[PDB]
Amino acid sequence: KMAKNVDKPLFTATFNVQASSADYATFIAGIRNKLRNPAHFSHNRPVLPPVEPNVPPSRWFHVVLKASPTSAGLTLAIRADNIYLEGFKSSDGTWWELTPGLIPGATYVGFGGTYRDLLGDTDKLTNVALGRQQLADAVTALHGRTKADKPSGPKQQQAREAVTTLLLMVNEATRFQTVSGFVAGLLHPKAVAAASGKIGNEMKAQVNGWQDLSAALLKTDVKPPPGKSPAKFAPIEKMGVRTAVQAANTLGILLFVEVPGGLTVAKALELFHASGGK
Ligand SMILES: Nc1ncnc2[nH]cnc12
Repeated sequence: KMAKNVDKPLFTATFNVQASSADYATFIAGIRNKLRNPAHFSHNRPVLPPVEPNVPPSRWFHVVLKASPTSAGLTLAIRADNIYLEGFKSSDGTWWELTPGLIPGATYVGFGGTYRDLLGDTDKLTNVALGRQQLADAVTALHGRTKADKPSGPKQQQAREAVTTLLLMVNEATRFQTVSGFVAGLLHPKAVAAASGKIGNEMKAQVNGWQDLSAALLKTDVKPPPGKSPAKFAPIEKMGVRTAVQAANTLGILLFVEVPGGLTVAKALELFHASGGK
């Protein structure tokens, strides 16, 4: 069935694309903070609540990206359970969606939301230029989209690149301190030359293995069976992550994963609701 409450965000995070590096870090930190299950941290990193079983996706938040403090922003509709971008709202009021039939009253943008859909391959992630101008152009491209505009291959290619830019600079930055830190480091005052950069293979591997890295750290919290030794972190070498300390410094917020001996979906949602979570 269709998603619910896409129009009723649990919170809205706003960033002015011309704002400082520190304000970008505050913006990303605040998203993580509002997404977290207050009852579930791992090594002092927040864990998302589980995905609600046996209902359509019904927990959403909004990100608003502004070209200026007084500009109307581009609104992104993102799932609050797995931080998946599914919709965006252009200046003419049109909700555009990345999955056909998912969001009530939305218009399908013409391409899917996966990196395979956007890039052709999750390996081209290391080709995406990240920076302040790239962010501004991305907001402009998507915010400027109009329903009435006739179909265009070049316009589609622009939109795909724009969505990819935001996924890395918003969604992946939320998920990963490596990514958020990399992006914040490219953001400078106007007295500094315009800058951009591209992620390396470690951050590409992290982005492509968010569930794996999350589960790997979560397993370390599991109380060990009688007669056996407590679980040690298992390095994911492609991610450049070899210790739990490195995992914690890497993870911005963990995807909930059921690991043997860990919290179940039901139990983790129970603790989430008990701590005031919605
Ligand atoms: N639409 C999307 N939202 C979040 N992460 C993604 N990774 C690939 N596609 C994504």
